[PDB]
Amino acid sequence: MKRILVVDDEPNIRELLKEELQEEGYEIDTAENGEEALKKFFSGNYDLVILDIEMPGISGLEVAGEIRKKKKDAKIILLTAYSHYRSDMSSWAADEYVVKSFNFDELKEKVKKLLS
Ligand code: BEF
Ligand SMILES: [Mg+2]
Repeated sequence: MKRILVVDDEPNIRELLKEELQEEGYEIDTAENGEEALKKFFSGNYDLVILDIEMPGISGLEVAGEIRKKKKDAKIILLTAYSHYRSDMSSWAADEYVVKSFNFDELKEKVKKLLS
């Protein structure tokens, strides 16, 4: 089994992502903000972290930078409603950047790719 930490400030979106990823065969933990995400990730043993960007408190881009710095081989997907940050250099900390879509096929492909 692979374990994924799903980080997003919107509870109904956390819930949706948790359901979608459970269907693909993964075990899912969640965090509601960046600080919680870092606490969970550093103390835990995740295969992949999926990170929203816009959240109250530190942004997902800040979180991605910290994970990359303290876990060199971490697998990180930025999953955000907004394509704005794709050309943001902070986004370079992540392995993949996915804009949220109601069709989850693309996110699932990128997940399967990183968990190879
Ligand atoms: F609030 Be996330 F960047 F869609
Ligand atoms: Mg958000």
